[PDB]
Amino acid sequence: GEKSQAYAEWKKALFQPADVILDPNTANPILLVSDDQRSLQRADERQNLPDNPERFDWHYCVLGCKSFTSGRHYWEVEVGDRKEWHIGVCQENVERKCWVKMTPENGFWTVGLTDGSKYRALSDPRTKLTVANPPQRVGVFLDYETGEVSFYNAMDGSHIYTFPHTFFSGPLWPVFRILTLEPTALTICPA
Repeated sequence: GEKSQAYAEWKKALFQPADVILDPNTANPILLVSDDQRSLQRADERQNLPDNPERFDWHYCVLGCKSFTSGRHYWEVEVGDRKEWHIGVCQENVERKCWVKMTPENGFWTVGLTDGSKYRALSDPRTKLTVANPPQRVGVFLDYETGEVSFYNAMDGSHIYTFPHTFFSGPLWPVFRILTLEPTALTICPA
């Protein structure tokens, strides 16, 4: 209650609430972006889509519709009871076609879940997270100037992970990744 309230007030003191919608033109051909562009699901197989340059052809990734070149931004994602997901930010210049490892070195700052219970930061090497209360809703917090990407349990204000401070190159995009075919979608919370 107090921890929720402190979490709400910290977001207001410091971070601009981003209104994030998914760009279907970036989505891997196995992903479905909802008609309202807030939700993501996976298909049984690749659907037939143009291989336009911005689309992720290998990684099961999709980007937001707007980038960040400066400032403090947050958005929250309802991951619900999904067994698998990764979210965060990536540089505009990430490899979209060939495989690259999703690491900060390759322009990806993401954390997530595998096999229902394995929380990880996709640092290199990967960081094993210990999470006492598994989140249904995750806040993604960006500070462009200080090279800061951090993640919170948006329901109880508990911290999940902060990447080492870095230097970003060029615009950052919200990025979302699902590998599994399971009943719960990934849904962005509007601003």
